[PDB]
Amino acid sequence: KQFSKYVQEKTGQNLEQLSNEAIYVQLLHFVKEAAKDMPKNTSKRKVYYISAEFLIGKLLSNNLINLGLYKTVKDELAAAGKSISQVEDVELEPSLGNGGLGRLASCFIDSMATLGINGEGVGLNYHCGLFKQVFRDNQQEAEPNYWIEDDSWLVPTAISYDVPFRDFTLKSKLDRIDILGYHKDSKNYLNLFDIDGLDYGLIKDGITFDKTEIKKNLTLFLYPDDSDKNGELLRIYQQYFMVSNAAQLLIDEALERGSNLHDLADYAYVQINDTHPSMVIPELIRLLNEKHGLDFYEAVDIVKNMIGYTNHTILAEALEKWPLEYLNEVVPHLVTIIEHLDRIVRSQYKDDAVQIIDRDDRVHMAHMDIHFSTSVNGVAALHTDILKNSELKPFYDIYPEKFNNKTNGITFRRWLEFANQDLAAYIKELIGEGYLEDATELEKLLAFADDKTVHEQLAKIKFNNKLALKRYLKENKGINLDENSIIDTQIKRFHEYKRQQMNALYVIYKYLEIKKGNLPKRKITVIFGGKAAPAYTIAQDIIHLILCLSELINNDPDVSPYLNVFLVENYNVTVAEKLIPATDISEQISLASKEASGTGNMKFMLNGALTLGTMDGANVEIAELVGSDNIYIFGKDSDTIIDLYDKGTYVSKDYYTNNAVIKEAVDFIVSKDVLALGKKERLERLYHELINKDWFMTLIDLKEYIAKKEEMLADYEDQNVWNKKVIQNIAKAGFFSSDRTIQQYDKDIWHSL
Repeated sequence: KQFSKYVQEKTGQNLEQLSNEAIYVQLLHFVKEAAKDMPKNTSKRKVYYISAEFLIGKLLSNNLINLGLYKTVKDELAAAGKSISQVEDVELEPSLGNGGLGRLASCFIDSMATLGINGEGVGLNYHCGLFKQVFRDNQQEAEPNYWIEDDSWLVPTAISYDVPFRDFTLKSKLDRIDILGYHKDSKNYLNLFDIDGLDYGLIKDGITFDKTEIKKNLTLFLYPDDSDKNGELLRIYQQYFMVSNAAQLLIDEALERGSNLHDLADYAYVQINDTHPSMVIPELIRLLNEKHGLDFYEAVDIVKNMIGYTNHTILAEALEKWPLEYLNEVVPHLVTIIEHLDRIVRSQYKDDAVQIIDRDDRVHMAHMDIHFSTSVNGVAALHTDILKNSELKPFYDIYPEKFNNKTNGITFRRWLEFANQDLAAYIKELIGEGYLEDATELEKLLAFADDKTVHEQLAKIKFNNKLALKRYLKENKGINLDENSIIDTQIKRFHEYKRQQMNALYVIYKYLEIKKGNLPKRKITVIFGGKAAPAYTIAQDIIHLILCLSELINNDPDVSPYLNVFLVENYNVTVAEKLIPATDISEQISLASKEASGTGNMKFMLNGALTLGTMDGANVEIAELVGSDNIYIFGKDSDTIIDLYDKGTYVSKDYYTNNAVIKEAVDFIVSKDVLALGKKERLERLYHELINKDWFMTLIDLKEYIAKKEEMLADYEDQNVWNKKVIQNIAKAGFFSSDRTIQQYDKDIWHSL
C-alpha cells in the first residue's frame, strides 16, 4: 500500500474521500517523484531521434506499468471504491503527434528506454496538435487541441538556445518528459523545445490564425495550413527551429562528456524520422565551422558520419522539396551552406538525378540526407526494395552500402500489457513470462491452437474488452455500443486511398440486405475513427456520409437490432487503446500500392483480431507469418494497380453500371432518406466523384470486398475455428515488437550499446 500511504502524507486524507481529479494529481506527483531520482543511461555514444511529431498518448498508466506499480494502485483504488479508468480520464492526451510517423517515434523511444539505450527523442512542444475533431451537423469541424495543464508531465529545464533567422533570432525554452523503461532503474528524456510569449489570441474562429506572427505562433499547431506561401514559410521556421535546438543540444552534451568536437561521432549519432529534420545536417556543419572554428570540409566529414536517415515515403516524387527563394527568405545563412554542399556533390557525381538543387532551383532535402548520412533505411522489406530498385535507384547505384531495411514495430507495453491486461495475464498463464524479454516466444501459443478450453477464454477476454470499451464510449463519446455484436473497426486518417468510403458502401449494401429481409446471423457494429485534412473536401464528404449513415442506421427499429455504425469523435491514442483490444475485424483495406507499412495492422494482430485487407503494406508480412486461412485477403495485386495507373484505362463508371451491388450502393448516397439527413451539396458531389472520377479506385475491389466480408462474418459463427486463427495471429505477433526493431537499428546503424 505504497501509494495510499503517500496520499496520506501529502494530503492528510484517505483515498476513499478524495475526488478522481485530486487523486490524478497525486498520482502525477507520485510518479514524477519516482522518475526524478532515476539516473540516465550512460552509453558513450548518445543517439538523438528527431521527429516533427510524437504521438505519445496519455502517460499515467504506461508510466505505472513501467514502474511495476499499476496493479497495486488499481487494487488500492477499487478497495477505496474508485475506478482507475475514471482517474485515467482526468489526464489530457498530449497533443504532440498526428499519424503513424509520430506513433512510431513514441514506440521507438519507449523501446529505447526499456532496452537501456542512451537514446533520446527531440521534437516540438505543440500546444495544440493537428486539431481537435468535433462533429456538428454531420460534418467535421476543427478546434484547437489544447492539452497542457500547469501540473503536467512536462519537466521544466533552464536550457535555452538562440535560433537565427533572417529577420530575427529566437530564444528557445526546453521541457522534458520522462520516458520510462519496463522495470528499469534508469530513464530517458524526451526533449521538447518551445518558446515563451506564445499568444493563443491569434486563433480566432476554429484553427484559423495569422501564419506570419512567427514569434507568437511558432509552436501553436502541428502541420499548420499549407495552402499559401505564408503557411509554407512557417513550416520552415518550425523545421529549422527544431533542428537548431537539437544540434546545439547534442554538441553541448558532447562537450560536457569530455568531447573535443573532432571526435563528435564517438559521442553522438542522429536519426531523422523523415525529411522534416533534414536541415540538421547543414546546421551541424554551421555550428562546427563557424561557432567552434573547425575546417568546413572537416566539419562535413564529421557530420556525415553520425547522421541516419529514415524514409517512410514510397515514391521519390513525393519527397520534400523547398524553393531556394523561400529558404533564403527564412534561413539565408543556412542556404549558403546548402549551396556549398550542392557544390561538393555536383562536382563528384555526374548523375543529374541525385543533385540536391535542381534546374528549377528546388532543394531536395531528401537528396541531401542521402549524400551526407551513413544509413538510409526503409520501413518494410518490400518498401526498402522499392527504394533500391526503382524510386531511389540513382542513389542506390552510388551508395549501395547505405541502404538497409528496418521493419516497423510496436511497443508491447502499451499495446498489450496495458491495452489488454486480461490478455496479458492469460498469455503468462499459458507460456510463462519469457515473452517480455523475447516477444518471439509468443510462438509457444501455437501448442494451444486446437485447445477448446483456450478458444473459450479468448472469446471471453474479447467480450470483457468489449465491455471495457462500452463503458468508455458511453462515458466519453456519448455512444451506446452493443457488446453482443461483431465489432468491425477501421481506424485510420481519412484519405480516398484508405478507402473508408468503400467500407461505407458496404454498410449501404448490408443496410439494403436487411431492408430486403435478409438478416445477419449475428449483429454487426462497424466503427470508424480518424481525422481528415480540412482542405480535403472529398474526405470530408466521406466523413459526412458515414455520419448520415450512422444516424439513419442506428435510428431505424427495423435495422437497429442487426446493424450499428459509429464514427468515434476525435480519434487518437487513448481511443485506439480501447477500440483495438475489443475488435473482431481489423479493416486494412487501403489501395494495393499505397501502403508501405501500418502499425495499426500490427496492433490488431496482437490483440486477437483477424485481418480483412489488401495484399500490401504490413498485411504482406502478416499473411506470411500466419496462414492464408488465418487472414482474409482480397482485392487486386500491387502490380495490377500500378500497371492500371500506368495504362490509365480505369473507368469507375463501368464498375458502377455493370455491377448491381455497386450500382445500388452508390445510388443510395443521393437517395431521399440520406438527402434528408445531410447536405445536398456534399452528398451530390461525392456521388458524382465516385462515378466520374474515383481516382483511388473505390469501385474496383468493392464487389469482392463485400463478398469477402460476408464470408468472414459467417466464419465468425463457429467460435472454435475462428479463435483457432486468432491464436495463429497472436502467436506470430512477436515479430512486430518495437524492441526487436530498435535492436536492429542499434546493431546495424547506431552502435550505441
